[PDB]
Amino acid sequence: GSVQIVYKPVDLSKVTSKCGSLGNIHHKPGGGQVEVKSEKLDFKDRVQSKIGSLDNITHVPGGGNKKIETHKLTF
Amino acid sequence: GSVQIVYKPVDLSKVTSKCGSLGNIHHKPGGGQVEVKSEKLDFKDRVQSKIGSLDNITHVPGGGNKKIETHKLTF
Amino acid sequence: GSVQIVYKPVDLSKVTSKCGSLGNIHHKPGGGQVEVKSEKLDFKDRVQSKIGSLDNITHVPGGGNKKIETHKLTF
Amino acid sequence: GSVQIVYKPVDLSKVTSKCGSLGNIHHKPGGGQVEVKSEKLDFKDRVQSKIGSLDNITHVPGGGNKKIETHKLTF
Amino acid sequence: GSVQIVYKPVDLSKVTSKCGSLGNIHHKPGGGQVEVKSEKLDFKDRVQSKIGSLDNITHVPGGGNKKIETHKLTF
Amino acid sequence: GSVQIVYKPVDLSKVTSKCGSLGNIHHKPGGGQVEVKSEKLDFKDRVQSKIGSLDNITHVPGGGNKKIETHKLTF
Amino acid sequence: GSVQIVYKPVDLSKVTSKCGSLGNIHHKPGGGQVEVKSEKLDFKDRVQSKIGSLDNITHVPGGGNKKIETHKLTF
Amino acid sequence: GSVQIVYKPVDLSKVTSKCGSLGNIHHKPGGGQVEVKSEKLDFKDRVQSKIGSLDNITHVPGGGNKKIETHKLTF
Amino acid sequence: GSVQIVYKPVDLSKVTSKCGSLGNIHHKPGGGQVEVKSEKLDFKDRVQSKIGSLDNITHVPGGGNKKIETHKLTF
Amino acid sequence: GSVQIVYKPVDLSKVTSKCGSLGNIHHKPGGGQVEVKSEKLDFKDRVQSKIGSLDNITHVPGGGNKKIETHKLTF
Amino acid sequence: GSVQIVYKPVDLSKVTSKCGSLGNIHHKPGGGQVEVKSEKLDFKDRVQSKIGSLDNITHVPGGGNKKIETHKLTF
Amino acid sequence: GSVQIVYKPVDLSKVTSKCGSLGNIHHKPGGGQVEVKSEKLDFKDRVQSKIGSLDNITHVPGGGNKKIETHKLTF
Repeated sequence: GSVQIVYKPVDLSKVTSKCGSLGNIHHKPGGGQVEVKSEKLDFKDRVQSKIGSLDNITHVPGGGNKKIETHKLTF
Repeated sequence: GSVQIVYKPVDLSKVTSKCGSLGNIHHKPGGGQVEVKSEKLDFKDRVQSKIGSLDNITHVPGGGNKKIETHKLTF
Repeated sequence: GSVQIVYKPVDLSKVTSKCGSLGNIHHKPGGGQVEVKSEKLDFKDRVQSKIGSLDNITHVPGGGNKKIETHKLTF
Repeated sequence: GSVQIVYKPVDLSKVTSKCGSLGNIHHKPGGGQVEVKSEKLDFKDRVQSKIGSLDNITHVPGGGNKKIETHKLTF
Repeated sequence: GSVQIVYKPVDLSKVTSKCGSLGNIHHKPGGGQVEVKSEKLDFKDRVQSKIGSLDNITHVPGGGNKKIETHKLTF
Repeated sequence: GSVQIVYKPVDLSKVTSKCGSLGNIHHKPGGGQVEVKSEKLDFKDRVQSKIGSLDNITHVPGGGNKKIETHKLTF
Repeated sequence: GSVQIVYKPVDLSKVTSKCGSLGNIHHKPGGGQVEVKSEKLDFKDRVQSKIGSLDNITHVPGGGNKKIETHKLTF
Repeated sequence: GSVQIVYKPVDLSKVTSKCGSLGNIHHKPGGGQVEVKSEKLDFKDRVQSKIGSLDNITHVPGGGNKKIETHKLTF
Repeated sequence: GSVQIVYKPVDLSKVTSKCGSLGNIHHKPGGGQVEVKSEKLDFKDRVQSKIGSLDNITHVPGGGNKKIETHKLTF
Repeated sequence: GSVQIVYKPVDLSKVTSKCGSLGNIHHKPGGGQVEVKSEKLDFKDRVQSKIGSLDNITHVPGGGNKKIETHKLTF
Repeated sequence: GSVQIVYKPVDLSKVTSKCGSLGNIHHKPGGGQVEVKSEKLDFKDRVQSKIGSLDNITHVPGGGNKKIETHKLTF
Repeated sequence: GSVQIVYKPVDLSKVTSKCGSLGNIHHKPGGGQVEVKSEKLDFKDRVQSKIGSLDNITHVPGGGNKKIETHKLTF
């Protein structure tokens, strides 16, 4: 008498992660038409101002891919 | 007498995550038509201001992919 | 006498996650037509102001994919 | 006697033209769920056919911008 | 006696043309789920066919911008 | 007696033309999930077929910008 | 007993095909009698015109002859 | 007993194909009598014109002859 | 007993193909009688023209003759 | 005193003669289809006969062109 | 005193004669299709016959061109 | 005193004659398709015949061109 065994599992799967700011930004202040223009700014004590500025702030403690796998046969 | 065994599970799945700011932004203040223009700013004491500014703030814990799998055969 | 066994489950599934801000933004204050214009800002004490301004705050815990699976045969 | 003349017409206009195909289309045939599917096509003699398709062709004669202007002063 | 003349017409205009294929199309045939799928095709004599397809062709005469201007002063 | 003349027409304009194929197409045939798939194509005599395809062709006469201008002063 | 067999089908045919442009055309513009003639032609901008012309273009994939024949005797 | 067989099918045929441009054209512009003649042509910008011309082009993807024949005797 | 077989199929046919441009054209522009003649032609910018011309081009993918024949005798 | 003479008559005429039988001849008796052919003719004594025959008889005196002309100047 | 003479008549005319039969002949009797052929003719005494024949008979005196001219100047 | 003479008549004319038979002949009797062939003719005493024959007979006196010209100047 006799025995015959074949053992061969297969993994062909695929996995993706994408994280953070993935978009697009278009910013354009003051693109007008004017004949005569005049601007006068006067700032004194502990003043703060932002005029036509852009701040992009991104951080990502996230995001890993992880796998644990175990195979065994005994006879 | 005889015995015959074949063991082969298969994984062909696919997995995706996308996280955070995924949109698109268009910003354009003050793009007019004017003959005569005048702007006068006078700021004195502990003043804060924003004029035409863009702030994008993004953060992302998590957003990962995790798999655990275990196989055995015994005879 | 004899025995004959075949063992092969299969996974062909797919999974998707999309999380956060997904829209599109269009913002455009002050794009008019005027002959004569004058603007006059006068701030003394502890003023906070925003004339036209855009900010996007996005944050996203979780949003991930998790799978656990186990197979055994005993004969 | 004396004379003083000042001559200054001004143009501050804007002009735009957009021509052709600008719209939005969504088309998605046959995207179902079924256990067993079979298809059996047999086309013999001078046959014309279309299955799940879209046609886009564009001609633009027109759509330009034109201006003519004249200025005269005689003393 | 005396005379003084000042002559200064001004142009501040802007002009734009966009012509042809600018829109949005989404097309996605056959994107289903099935266990068993079979297809037999048999095309014999003077056969023309389209399956799952999209056609894009563009011609643009015109779309241009043109300006003519004349200035005269005679004393 | 005396005369003084000042002559200074000014042009500050801007002009744009864009012509042809600029829009968005998304095309994706056959993107499904299946366990068993078979296809059997049998074509004979004067057969023309398109399966899953996309065609792109562009011709542009015109789209140009043209300006003519003349100035004359006579004393 | 006895048998005698004679087998002789006969074909004496003729077959003809003529395809495309076979007809008769007479064209003869401007063939007159005149004492004095003068012609002034002045074309500026994006003009198309025709005077006294003839167009001949021919496509023929078709028009062939085909025959299939089979003979069998079994004793 | 006895047998005699005679087997002699006969083909005496003829077959013809003629394809494309076979017809008759007569063309004769301008053929007059005149004492004084003058022609003045002034063509400036993006003009196309035809005067007294003839165009001849031919494509023939087929027009062929084909025959298939089979003979069998079995005793 | 006895048997006698005679086997002799015969082919005496004829086959012809002619493809392309075979017909008759007569062309004769301008063929008059005149005492005084003048022609003045003045062409500037991106102009195309034809005067009294003839164009001839031919392509032939088809037009062949094909025969297949088989004979079998078994005793 | 003085005398000034110029003498120049001009001939630009054209003349044509065409005379007789103006065609081309096509003749084809007996081109039929028949299974079995037999025809019976019995002529004894001084018979004359014509069957399917063509006689073309043409003759042309004259038909020519003649011109006679004379010039003189005397002083 | 003085005398000035110029003498120059001119002939630019043209003359044509065509007479008789100049055409083309096609003759083809008896080109039919027949299985079995026989014809029976019995002619005995001083018989004349024509069957399917072509006679073309042409003759042409004259048809020529003649010109006579004379010039003189006497002083 | 003085005299000035110039004497120069000019001939640029042209003359054509065509007379007789100049053509092309195609003759082809008896080119048929037949399985079995026979013809029976019995002619005895002073018989004449022609069957499918071609006779072409041409003769042409004249057809020529003649010119006579004479010039003189006397002083």
